[PDB]
Amino acid sequence: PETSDIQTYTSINKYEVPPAYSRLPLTSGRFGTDNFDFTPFNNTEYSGLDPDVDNHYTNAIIQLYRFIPEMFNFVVGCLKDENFETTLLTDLGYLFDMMERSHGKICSSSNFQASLKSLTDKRQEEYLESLCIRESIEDFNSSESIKRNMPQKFNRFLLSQLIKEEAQTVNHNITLNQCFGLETEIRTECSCDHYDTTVKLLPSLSISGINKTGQNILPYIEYAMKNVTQKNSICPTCGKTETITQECTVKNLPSVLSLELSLLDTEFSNIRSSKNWLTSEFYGSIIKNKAVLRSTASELKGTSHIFKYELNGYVAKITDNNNETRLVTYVKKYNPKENCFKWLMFNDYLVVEITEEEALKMTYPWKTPEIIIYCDAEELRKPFFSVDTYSINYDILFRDYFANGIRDTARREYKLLTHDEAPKSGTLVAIDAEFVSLQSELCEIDHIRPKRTALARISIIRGEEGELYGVPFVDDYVVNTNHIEDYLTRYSGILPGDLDPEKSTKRLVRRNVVYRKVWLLMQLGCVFVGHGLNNDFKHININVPRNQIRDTAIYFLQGKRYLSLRYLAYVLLGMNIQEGNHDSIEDAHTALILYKKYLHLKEKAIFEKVLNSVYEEGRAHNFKVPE
Ligand SMILES: [Mg+2]
Repeated sequence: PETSDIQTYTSINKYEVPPAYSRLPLTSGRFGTDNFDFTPFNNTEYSGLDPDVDNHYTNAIIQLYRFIPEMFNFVVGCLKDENFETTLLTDLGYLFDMMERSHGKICSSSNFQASLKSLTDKRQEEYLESLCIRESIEDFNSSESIKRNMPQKFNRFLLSQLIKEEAQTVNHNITLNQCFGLETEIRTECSCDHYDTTVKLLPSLSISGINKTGQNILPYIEYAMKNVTQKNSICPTCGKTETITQECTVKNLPSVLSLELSLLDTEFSNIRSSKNWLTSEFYGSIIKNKAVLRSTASELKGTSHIFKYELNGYVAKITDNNNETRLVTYVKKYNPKENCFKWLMFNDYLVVEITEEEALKMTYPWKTPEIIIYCDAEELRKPFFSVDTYSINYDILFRDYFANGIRDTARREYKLLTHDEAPKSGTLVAIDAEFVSLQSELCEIDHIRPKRTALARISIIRGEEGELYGVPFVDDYVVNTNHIEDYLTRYSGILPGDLDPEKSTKRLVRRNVVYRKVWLLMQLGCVFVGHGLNNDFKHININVPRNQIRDTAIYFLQGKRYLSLRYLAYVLLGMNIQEGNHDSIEDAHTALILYKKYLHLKEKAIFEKVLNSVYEEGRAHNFKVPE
């Protein structure tokens, strides 16, 4: 894709949609055929997102929130404490963390999305409508993908839910609620003599867009801050026709302004007609009982604490020449060393460094701003902190946490960690995870994506030479309520006693206790051994650096043909997978054994010959296992 490079983000004519904004080719799991490469798309150290998700919208938005310093630092900062019950918050945490430490390596938003769907479906007020209006937007099935004006609703909902969960952390922070918090006094005047004051702290600000009898974005924001409207809705208390007047007034200027554009197509045409509509930088002040915004501080000097806002980023909708539609995120990040900003454009797994001129241009007929994030100038230059700067709670590794505690069909006795064998950097463990299926792809055009799998069980055993060497310390079955298409019992080894009503075993919740276990281990620096680990991690939705793998599949790989650890065992040991399917601890154990064996054969410097031997013998024998 080089002739016209896929990363070309500019065209000669304004009507032509650049390759960078185009419909990217469908990604798939490492195939098979064939294995997909993301290196042509992303040349930055900033990770893109796997478009293989149902929500469709969120990816862009996710990126938009990834580069808000306060947002990022707080959300990833909450990970140090357990916070199991706050699903969306913590999942957004793990996701942010992963995107940060992947450093350009492709990331998936599958777990966060699964949490979102699990929440929105976790029902049988007026918010319920805003909840169930997402499943109509989720799981596609609605002609062309994007219908106005859902992303704004996604913004409002996400911020709201994150605030609600923020209220119920272990420290009950108001950080996000104080950051996005617009103290909005909305007053309803039933009559001139007598009026009515509702007060709401709103995380985002809706923008229309009517009259305002220069023509850039600032007076829009100003109008949305302080406006007088009338409503047509008749009050039922009389049954008569009631036209009420209502004034909405924003009182404060928070560190982050989240703006949701709800304009007409004609108004968008008026924006594209204008130039520099999206103001890169402005100054605001609270005068009287109104917020006033001007481009420079000299257009109005003001009195008290004049605030400076600079464009952090924005999510925009692109409608291609095909009339297909998709979301794309422009975002800005600060380089303090050179005292200058650099711009990034995110289109799923395509990430490109762009000029500010191109990032601010709104004149393109194929481009339409949807969500806009402004940030306090000083807060925007704060460094993005990592959770590694905090002391973290690893206590979940040393105790039991599950519902409910019936504990039947316990499997082989795994004993827990003690602080004498506390796992620090360099320590090694064996791991195997088994999944179940829930859905199955679509055909889409023939005269559209393989999905979906769900984590069912995960087993981690010790790898350090001790009394309990090779003895499991983790063997958890995952909490999953949703329907299971196929259990893959012959491949997975489920009972299936997966259901919480049918306690069955040590069923444990992946929100995100097991995920927190793995993430803590990886964050500590534990290297993981096993067979076929990449796919496992893709289904756990976690990314481990390759210097902690240690994958027998890769080592014993020859001629690009991946062999079953059943075959490897059977040839080099007693066949355990044949009798009897199926157990994760068994696969992990034999994988550990295989790694140690590989270490032996490597130390003796004879293993290339035994590789060419097991393959000569195999290729000749065509991989048949006696039984
Ligand atoms: Mg396995």
